[PDB]
Amino acid sequence: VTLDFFQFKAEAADWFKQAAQEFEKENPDIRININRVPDVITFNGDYSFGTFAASGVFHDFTDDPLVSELNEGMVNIAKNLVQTSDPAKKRLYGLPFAGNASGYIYNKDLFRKVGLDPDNPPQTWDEFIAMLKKFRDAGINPVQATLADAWTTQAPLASLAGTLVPESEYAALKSGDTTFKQIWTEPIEKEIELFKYADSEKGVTYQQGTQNFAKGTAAIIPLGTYAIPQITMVNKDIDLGFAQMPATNDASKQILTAGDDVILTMGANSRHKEQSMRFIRFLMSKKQLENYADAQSAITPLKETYFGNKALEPVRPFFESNRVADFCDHYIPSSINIGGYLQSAIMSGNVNQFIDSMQNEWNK
Ligand SMILES: OC[C@H]1O[C@H](OC[C@H]2O[C@H](O[C@]3(CO)O[C@H](CO)[C@@H](O)[C@@H]3O)[C@H](O)[C@@H](O)[C@@H]2O)[C@H](O)[C@@H](O)[C@H]1O
Repeated sequence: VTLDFFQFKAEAADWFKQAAQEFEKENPDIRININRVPDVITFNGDYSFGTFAASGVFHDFTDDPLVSELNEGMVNIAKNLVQTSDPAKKRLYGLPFAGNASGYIYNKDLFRKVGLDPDNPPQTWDEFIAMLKKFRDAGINPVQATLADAWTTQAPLASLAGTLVPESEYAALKSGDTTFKQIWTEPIEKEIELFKYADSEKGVTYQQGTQNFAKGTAAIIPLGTYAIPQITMVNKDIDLGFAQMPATNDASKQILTAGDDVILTMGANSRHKEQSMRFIRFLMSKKQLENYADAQSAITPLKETYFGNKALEPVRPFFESNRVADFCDHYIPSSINIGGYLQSAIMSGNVNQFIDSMQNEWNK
């Protein structure tokens, strides 16, 4: 048989191509075509995933023997993404394959240039902003923006909201006991502040920005762990770090936004379920998982967490202490153009217009 493998992740295209070919060598009865439900699917762990899960597009993995070896936190993330109001319908419709974190990637060599300690990034908002001013004052571009790709603007919001806005607030928001004005004003104000320290053309693509950063022209790029491989492929010698973006001056209560970066699933109505499951068990072996995590600087979904790049060391404490949070935008319906509104808020500085757009679309 031939399996249709829908693979969402641009940054990992080569890894999955090679994994599939390796699987084919050992399984001559199975061919894998990488892109009528596809048989095997990778999807980002977000609202869209949850909506397709609730509609029955995906196989129900809840009882699968593979689950017991997985990080329970990541499994529950996947289950809670299901877009349903019935607690009982929060079933597992995919397997966590890799985790991420949102914050910022920084150039350790530029840290050293201005006397900052590359192993101890800023712990508070004031210290974070002083760091950017310090880079500017020293003649270094502090922040590489990538606004032409709207989704990238969601990262600093998600990072910041991770600490400022408890996930419980989204239930209060739906029931109308709170508002975007009340919960997202401070995150968006600070995201605007952040990008005032982008001293180069802000309106460039994700690829352009990752190229710029790799070539040493910016101190930080405020994206999550998923961007690391895009950077290292442009310059293998870049000395990179990854850090939590501190949203307040309460150093003791900082939280790291972190989610299921890749969920691996199967089409509920595949005609080749046995073969599909065989490929999925191959991808979910520890060996493959850690190999993937090394290639993509990701976090494995096994109970004994493996970090794929030493750049992630500064955020290890957040994971160990369970001081993490899922992305704010996982509570925002896909029909709401959050990306577009955010890119307008960042460029224009018009907070009122951003909040009202979010609130009115939500209310509807
Ligand atoms: O903060 C941005 C984003 O982070 C998380 O998703 C990471 C995901 O983002 C990018 O994938 C695309 C690129 O268009 O963005 C959507 C998800 O927002 C994906 O469907 C799409 O492939 C990266 O290119 C991926 O490598 C990466 O996995 C978070 O889950 C998102 O909600 C959002 O906040």
